[PDB]
Amino acid sequence: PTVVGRIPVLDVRPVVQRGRRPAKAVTGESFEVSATVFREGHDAVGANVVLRDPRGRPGPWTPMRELAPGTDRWGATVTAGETGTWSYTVEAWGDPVTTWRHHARIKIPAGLDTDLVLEEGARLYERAAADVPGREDRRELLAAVDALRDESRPAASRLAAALTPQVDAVLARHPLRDLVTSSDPLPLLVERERALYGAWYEFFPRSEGTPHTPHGTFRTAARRLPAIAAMGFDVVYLPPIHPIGTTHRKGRNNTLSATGDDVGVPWAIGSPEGGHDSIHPALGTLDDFDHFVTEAGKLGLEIALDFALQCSPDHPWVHKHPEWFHHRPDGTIAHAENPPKKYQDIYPIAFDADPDGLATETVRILRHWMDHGVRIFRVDNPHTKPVAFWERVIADINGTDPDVIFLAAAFTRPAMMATLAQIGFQQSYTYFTWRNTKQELTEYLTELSGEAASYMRPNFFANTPDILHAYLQHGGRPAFEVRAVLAATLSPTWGIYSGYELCENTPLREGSEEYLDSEKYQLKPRDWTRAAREGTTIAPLVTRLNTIRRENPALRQLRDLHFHPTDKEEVIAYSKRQGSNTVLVVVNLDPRHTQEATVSLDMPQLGLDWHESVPVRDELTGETYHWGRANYVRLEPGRTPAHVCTVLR
Amino acid sequence: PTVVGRIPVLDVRPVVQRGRRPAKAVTGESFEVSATVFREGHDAVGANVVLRDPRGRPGPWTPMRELAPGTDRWGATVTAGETGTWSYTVEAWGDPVTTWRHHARIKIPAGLDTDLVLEEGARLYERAAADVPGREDRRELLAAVDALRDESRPAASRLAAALTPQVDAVLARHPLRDLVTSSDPLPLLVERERALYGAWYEFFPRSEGTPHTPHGTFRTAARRLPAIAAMGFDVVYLPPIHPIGTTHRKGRNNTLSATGDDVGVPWAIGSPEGGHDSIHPALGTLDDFDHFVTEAGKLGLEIALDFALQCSPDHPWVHKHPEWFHHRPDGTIAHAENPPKKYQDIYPIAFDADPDGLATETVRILRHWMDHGVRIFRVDNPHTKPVAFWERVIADINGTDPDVIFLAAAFTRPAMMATLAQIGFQQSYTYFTWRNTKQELTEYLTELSGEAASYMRPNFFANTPDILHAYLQHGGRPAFEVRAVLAATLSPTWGIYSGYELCENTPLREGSEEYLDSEKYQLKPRDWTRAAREGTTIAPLVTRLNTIRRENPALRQLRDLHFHPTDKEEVIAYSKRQGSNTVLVVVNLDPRHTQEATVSLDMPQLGLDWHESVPVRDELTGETYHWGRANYVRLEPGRTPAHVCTVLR
Ligand SMILES: OC[C@H]1O[C@H](O[C@H]2[C@H](O)[C@@H](O)[C@@H](O[C@H]3[C@H](O)[C@@H](O)[C@@H](O[C@H]4[C@H](O)[C@@H](O)[C@@H](O[C@H]5[C@H](O)[C@@H](O)[C@@H](O[C@H]6[C@H](O)[C@@H](O)[C@@H](O[C@H]7[C@H](O)[C@@H](O)[C@@H](O[C@H]8[C@H](O)[C@@H](O)[C@@H](O)O[C@@H]8CO)O[C@@H]7CO)O[C@@H]6CO)O[C@@H]5CO)O[C@@H]4CO)O[C@@H]3CO)O[C@@H]2CO)[C@H](O)[C@@H](O)[C@@H]1O
Ligand SMILES: OC[C@H]1O[C@H](O[C@H]2[C@H](O)[C@@H](O)[C@@H](O[C@H]3[C@H](O)[C@@H](O)[C@@H](O[C@H]4[C@H](O)[C@@H](O)[C@@H](O[C@H]5[C@H](O)[C@@H](O)[C@@H](O[C@H]6[C@H](O)[C@@H](O)[C@@H](O[C@H]7[C@H](O)[C@@H](O)[C@@H](O[C@H]8[C@H](O)[C@@H](O)[C@@H](O)O[C@@H]8CO)O[C@@H]7CO)O[C@@H]6CO)O[C@@H]5CO)O[C@@H]4CO)O[C@@H]3CO)O[C@@H]2CO)[C@H](O)[C@@H](O)[C@@H]1O
Ligand SMILES: OC[C@H]1O[C@H](O[C@H]2[C@H](O)[C@@H](O)[C@@H](O[C@H]3[C@H](O)[C@@H](O)[C@@H](O[C@H]4[C@H](O)[C@@H](O)[C@@H](O[C@H]5[C@H](O)[C@@H](O)[C@@H](O)O[C@@H]5CO)O[C@@H]4CO)O[C@@H]3CO)O[C@@H]2CO)[C@H](O)[C@@H](O)[C@@H]1O
Ligand SMILES: OC[C@H]1O[C@H](O[C@H]2[C@H](O)[C@@H](O)[C@@H](O[C@H]3[C@H](O)[C@@H](O)[C@@H](O[C@H]4[C@H](O)[C@@H](O)[C@@H](O[C@H]5[C@H](O)[C@@H](O)[C@@H](O)O[C@@H]5CO)O[C@@H]4CO)O[C@@H]3CO)O[C@@H]2CO)[C@H](O)[C@@H](O)[C@@H]1O
Repeated sequence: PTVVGRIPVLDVRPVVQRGRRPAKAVTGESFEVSATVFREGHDAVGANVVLRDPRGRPGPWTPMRELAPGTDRWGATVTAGETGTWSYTVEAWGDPVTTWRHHARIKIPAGLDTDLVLEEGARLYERAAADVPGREDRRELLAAVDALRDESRPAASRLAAALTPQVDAVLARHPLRDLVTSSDPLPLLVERERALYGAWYEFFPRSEGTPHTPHGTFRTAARRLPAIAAMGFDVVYLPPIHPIGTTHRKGRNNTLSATGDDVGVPWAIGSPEGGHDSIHPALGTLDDFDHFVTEAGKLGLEIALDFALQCSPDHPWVHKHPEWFHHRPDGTIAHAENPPKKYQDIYPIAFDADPDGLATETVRILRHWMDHGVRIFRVDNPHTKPVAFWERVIADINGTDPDVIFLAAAFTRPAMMATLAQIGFQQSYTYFTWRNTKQELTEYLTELSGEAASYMRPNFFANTPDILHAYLQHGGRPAFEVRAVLAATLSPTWGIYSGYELCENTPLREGSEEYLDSEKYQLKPRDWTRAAREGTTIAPLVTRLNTIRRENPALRQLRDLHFHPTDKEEVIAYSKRQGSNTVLVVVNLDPRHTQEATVSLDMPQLGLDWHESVPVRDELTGETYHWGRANYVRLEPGRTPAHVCTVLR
Repeated sequence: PTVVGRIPVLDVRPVVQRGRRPAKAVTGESFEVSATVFREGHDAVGANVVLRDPRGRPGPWTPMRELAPGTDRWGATVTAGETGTWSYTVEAWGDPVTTWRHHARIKIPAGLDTDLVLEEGARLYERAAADVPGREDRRELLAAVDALRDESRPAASRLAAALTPQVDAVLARHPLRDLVTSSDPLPLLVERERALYGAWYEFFPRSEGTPHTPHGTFRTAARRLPAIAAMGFDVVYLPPIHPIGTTHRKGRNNTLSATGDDVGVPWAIGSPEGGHDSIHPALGTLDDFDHFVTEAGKLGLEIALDFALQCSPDHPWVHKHPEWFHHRPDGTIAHAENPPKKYQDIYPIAFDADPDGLATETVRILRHWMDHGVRIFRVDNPHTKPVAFWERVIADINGTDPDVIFLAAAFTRPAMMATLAQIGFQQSYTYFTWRNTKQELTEYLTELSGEAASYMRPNFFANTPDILHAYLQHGGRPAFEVRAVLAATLSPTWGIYSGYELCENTPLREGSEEYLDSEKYQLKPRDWTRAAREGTTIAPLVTRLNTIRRENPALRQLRDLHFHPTDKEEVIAYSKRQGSNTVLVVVNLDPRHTQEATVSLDMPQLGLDWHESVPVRDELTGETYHWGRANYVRLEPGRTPAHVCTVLR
């Protein structure tokens, strides 16, 4: 054998860990398959992509084209259908017909060996007619052959009866392919839509209580579901819903000692009342939780539970499974860390005494919540448990229930982030919150929509309970408006944590990214009705952004994204496309000062002529503009954070 | 079974075609094995490279280090030994001792759990002690244990007894590795020194004739070998030495019809007198060729024959193997093309009718010349024959005779260039002659000495019989000096085509890269004795450059190469190192004007202090300067084309 085939087809992308892990897509998503294709000598090559479904059935005729001249890099867009494990192949081939046309264009006019050239022609077109399975098509070609060999017609007459648009059509569909050479198949995992596209809202059920009973239940917190659905959200992420430990319970504002009333941190999971398969008694029963899930579902909301593989000192596991913890010479267990942060209320799990026991128990727990309608898990600190443990766990869960989605909350270095996504995590948190300037956003979104999109699906939370960026702190409401526009338009999945709507931005101290009086360590009742009444919420903008995403397919995908130059540091501009839907966004990143700029659009990228003018509608205002290659914009913080425009087609 | 191991070790490099083709090296050559290595949580990792020889014998302990902070990318240098197929593997592991130290360096001056910390170290050093081979080493580790355990001593002195330089050495040589995890082995092909390092000289034997017999023989051409070996060359590249066709034979200066005594083009191989297994009858007999080869060897020169797989119309193959050519509808064979260069004197070979017979015959022809001591083949136009043909042919020949070296004369696009080298070509012609400015040289050499060094070895011909670059046309002798120093010092393999010495630079016409009165179409007698008598030759400089190369191991390798800044655009600087040998080179690229500039060196990159001084010797002159951080140079065309300095230590 030989590594290289007759016509070289090499370095097929996408590829993840050299073929050992699947590339990713979701139902309905288009992406580029590419390859290096070329041949010996000067004759033309062609190439096509053969995408195959889980039962092995090939997709449609999908020809490729060289992506830039002289590079020998070929590409074509493919689209994924039903969920499951697909494969894709690039077929490369000599294209004698393009070759002969190239020569027949020059030699026939300038006079050289004409009878010979046309007869070389007729034999190609005759070989073309055999592989063609339709009879009306086949006759269209045998007409060109007889016209090529008809020596009573002059030279340019016999030539041009082979170069009609009528014949182009047949050969564009069934071309003559020499020396078909095939790459080895690469794997593609196609998952459900929600893996890539959705809006997420995080809240603490315990905060939504009553005057007589401050600690909310599932029954009381259900009253927020209608409002969350009215904002356009699809997923509700709940922090841990299990009993909370008492030993070393943290107090308000992350203090070491709890008072009597203090509720502790949901992440300090476990007490005598139960562990990860239990409900905090103050939240209600498993029955109340089913009713919450049922109400959520009737409003089009899925529930995502936090899975945090750690324990308070009171978790049953501490006595039932001591071997799942590292003990020091004196018997004690070191509390968890993530420096310079210390988690004095919890123990980390050790995996090397009993990995099998731990995988078995973990998938048992997940299967429990899956039985009760939870098909999404937000996995806490996955980067502090082994990578292979998650690879096993996710493989096991998806083996039986491929619809389950796991989101890696991996705020960590790039290698681990990438690796977690590559071993099966459906979505990932990202560096979004720490990308605020134009350069930062452009660089990073260029990275996420590029190569990374074959293994990572980003979830852009503009805030979290642990992340209030200095941009939001210093810039106030105009800043919240900017980051929501940015989050919802740059990623097909975005989210907020309750209170973002109210522009809560008081930090614990200057230089921190923690909230003052954080909800992690206390009940936090909010006057939602008063904020609506007095207009001190951005819930309308949030609602509007989700409607725009729901109405424009371009915003429900990731990979088609392009940045257009403006002439101000503070004004950034980008576009996204999907079929006939084009969305064009311009954002002022200055939350204190009005900016005016000229956005110089890159018209070929919008599928347009440079000299063209096209109507757009700002979906944030309903106002219509006429824009082309060079457009004045004026953006005033408070009043207009951005223009979010559809191209009227 | 998980793809990912316990301690992730990922994306091991070098790698060629995803592990389906070997990376390359030569005996004595050092290169970097790298990998992405990290683990879950905050604890430290270590890693090492296990290079295995062709019998499986592992190499020495070879620990890696993180190459830049926060990247998780680790590397170490390895050195290839005897020839054959080797393998390499990266081992990654938990480094508990480093982890304990970082925790203890903090927790002991604090006072936080000191008896408990020091017992944890004692127990680690106990484990470390068990795995050590040496008696003296195990005693040193068990001493540090008792010092850690001695509760009557203060905390800082118990710890200090485990942090000594004496213990550090033991553990760096024999460390305690948790959870050892291995990459899958990658293949390395190790070839003879000559594949990477050597000086090449091309000449046409027929031009070394007599007054009474103008057409040179192998007997007369042997008398040119001593001057070639005195110039310090290692290889003699001869154009095709076979009989030459008469049908469509070309005349002088590439005209279509030859006169009665025109000698034709050597590459138009074949007459009734023989094919690629025969000697041109004007060159002598097979026996004369053996005498020639022997005379070459006696002077330390190896012979490289041109292998051009093509035919004159009079080549026996035309009638014997008709299926080895492409025939038009009238039975005529179209002459070869490489547009706009027409080759009217030859036919190209077609490969898809009888590939087995073509391969069989090609290896037979190659084996014939190998029986007569030809161990190197300069393969003409490899990019016009199928890639898989050369893969097959090279695999065949190297399977019995691994010392045979194939050099790819592929002046073509990047993707084919690279692919040829990756499928087995030991050496590759390059874009060197079209890289004349500082920006061009730096960019290209950065490319050739980085990632492509794992599959391609460059041969820098400053000229060929097809390439007289304008730099040399417009530059005169000073330009010949510049390009010779550049070629000899930037690649461990370089060469020249005869006449380069004499500063032959008249082109066929303005804007061509062909020689006037090109030696391809005529006898080109050269009065070597006269040019030496008169000094109209750079043979002294050539001798000197090769001698410098023979005495500085830095110039006999490719991959260690760094460029240092200068403030003139016309002056380029670079260093190369190998063990304790370091060669600094500064070249004036201006052939017409005298140039002065400040060379600002990158002193860390030479293994030196920023505030350091170092004695250098320009080996071109014998002069000695004292250079440091910033250095004045004055380079005068004619007198001083460059400085080629060594570092005296
Ligand atoms: O009851 C228990 C418990 O409950 C709660 O706690 C829980 C939380 O509620 C829960 O959500 C969860 O949160 C924790 C989370 O899981 C942890 O991972 C942890 O994350 C935080 C980090 O600890 C913290 O440091 C920070 O980190 C982020 C940085 O601040 C950002 O700036 C950002 O940094 C990344 C860069 O953006 C990115 O570019 C890349 O950087 C690389 C560079 O590009 C590259 O050049 C190179 O840099 C070099 C330089 O070039 C060189 O010159 C020189 O300076 O070195 C550098 C590098 O050393 O390399 C760079 C890579 O290193 O990557 C950067 C990533 O490092 O992102 C950082 C990470 O996202 O914020 C994190 C998020 O908050 O802590 C979370 C909070 O606890 O789990 C908790 C436990 O269950 C309560 O809160 C508790 O009180 C309670 O006890
Ligand atoms: O008896 C028979 C016969 O005998 C003799 O002939 C024989 C000879 O004696 C023998 O030695 C042998 O020689 C021939 C050789 O084998 C042939 O291949 C042929 O080679 C010559 C070429 O025909 C000729 O064109 C030329 O080519 C070189 C260029 O001049 C250089 O400029 C250089 O170009 C390369 C670039 O340097 C490099 O960067 C790369 O460029 C790519 C870019 O990097 C990339 O960005 C992209 O560019 C885009 C741009 O982005 C875009 O904006 C826009 O501009 O488009 C471009 C792309 O179009 O892509 C670029 C390309 O992919 O590659 C460039 C080249 O591809 O290098 C060129 C090649 O090295 O010189 C060649 C060397 O001579 O001809 C030789 C001579 O015949 O075999 C002969 C046959 O046996 C006698 O001589 C005969 O008379 C006799 O009949
Ligand atoms: O298209 C979306 C846009 O629609 C509406 O804009 C209209 C404007 O309200 C209206 O005034 C008009 O725009 C005129 C503008 O009135 C006029 O003054 C002139 O603008 C000048 C600035 O006055 C001048 O300071 C300077 O400003 C920038 C410059 O743009 C920038 O390129 C760089 O050089 O810095 C300068 C200083 O910061 O130059 C500009 C012109 O380049 O010309 C404008 C041309 O139209 O008409 C607009 C509709 O066509 C909405 O009001 C607005 O909110 C929406 O964004
Ligand atoms: O190191 C290799 C070098 O060694 C020997 O050079 C020595 C000289 O022979 C010796 O005279 C001395 O050099 C003096 C120089 O004579 C003196 O004129 C001065 O040079 C000035 C220039 O006059 C001035 O035009 C300017 O030149 C450059 C500048 O360097 C550059 O950075 C940029 O700004 O462009 C300018 C315009 O061309 O500045 C320089 C000084 O920076 O000072 C020199 C100080 O050394 O010492 C030399 C070192 O030993 C050999 O003789 C010589 O052949 C070798 O090349």
